[PDB]
Amino acid sequence: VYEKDEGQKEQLERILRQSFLFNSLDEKDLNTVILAMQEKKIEASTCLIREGDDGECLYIVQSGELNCSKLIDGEERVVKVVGPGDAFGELALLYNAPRAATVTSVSACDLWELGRDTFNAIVKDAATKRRSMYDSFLKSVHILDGMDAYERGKVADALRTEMFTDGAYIVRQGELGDVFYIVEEGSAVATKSFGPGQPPIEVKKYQAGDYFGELALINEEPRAANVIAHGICKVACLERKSFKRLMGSVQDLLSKKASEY
Ligand SMILES: Nc1ncnc2c1ncn2[C@@H]1O[C@@H]2COP(=O)(O)O[C@H]2[C@H]1O
Ligand SMILES: Nc1ncnc2c1ncn2[C@@H]1O[C@@H]2COP(=O)(O)O[C@H]2[C@H]1O
Repeated sequence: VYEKDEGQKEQLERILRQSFLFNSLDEKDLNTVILAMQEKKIEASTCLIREGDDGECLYIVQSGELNCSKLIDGEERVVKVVGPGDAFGELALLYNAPRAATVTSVSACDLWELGRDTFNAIVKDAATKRRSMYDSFLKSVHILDGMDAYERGKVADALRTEMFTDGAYIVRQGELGDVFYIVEEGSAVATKSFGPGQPPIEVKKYQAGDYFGELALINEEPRAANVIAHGICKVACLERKSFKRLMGSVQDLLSKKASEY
C-alpha cells in the first residue's frame, strides 16, 4: 500500500513539485510525502468527497477529470473542474473545516491520497508560511502597488519558486514563453540578439524585486531576450493563465512600460 515502483515515484514527484501546497518542500520532505501517499483508482461517476463530511485526506490527480460542486438552492452547482496535476480536498486539511464541496469523477481517475497526519506533520506549516512570505514579498514589488490586498493575495496563491545557479538560462530568446518571473533574491542579466547572426549583448541587470518575462505573455510572441542567472537567482513564477486572470490592469501598466526597453 505504500510500495511504489520507480516509474510511479517519478510521475508522483513531478506533479507534487508543481502543486502549489508542496512546491516549497525540500527534496527529502517531498520524498517523505511521496512515501506516505497511497494510490487510489476510481471509475467515472464516483462520488469521492461529499460536502459537509469530515475530511481526513487530500488527493492529487495523476490522470482523469473530476467536478467539484456545491449544493445550493436544491441543485448541485459545478464550481470547478480538476484534472491532471491538480490537488483537491486540501481545504478541510488547511482550515480544519468540513468539506466545502462534493467532488465526483467525470472519467476514470488515477489519484494519490495523502493523510491528514502526514499533511500536518510535513506540509501544513511550510505551505502556510510560504504563502505568507509570498504575500509579504509582493507587497514590496511596485508594479503590484495598485492592487488591493485581496488581488495581491490571489497572485501570491498562484506563485511557485525556482532556483537557478550561475549561468543557467531562465528564459532563452526565441522560445515559447508561458511564465512571468519576479526575482525574490539574487541577480540575473538579460541579453539580446538584435538580429540574425548578431550575438546577444547585455541589455539589463536584474536584482531582487525586479520582474521579467512579461512580453511573451502580453504580446503573444516568443521570448524577446535571454535572462540568465548571475551568481544565483531565486525567482517567483506565475503561469500564463494566472497572469491573464489575476493581474488585472497591471497588464496595461506592463504594456505601457514596454516602451522603456
Ligand atoms: N470554489 C470552491 N469552493 C470550495 N471547494 C472547492 C472549490 N473549487 C474546488 N474545490 C475543491 O473541492 C474540495 C472539497 O473538499 P475540501 O473542502 O477539503 O477541498 C475543496 C477543494 O479542493
Ligand atoms: N531590451 C529588451 N527587449 C526585450 N525584452 C527585454 C529587454 N530587456 C529585458 N527584457 C526582458 O527579457 C524578457 C525575455 O522574455 P520576454 O520577451 O517574455 O520578456 C522580456 C523582458 O522582460
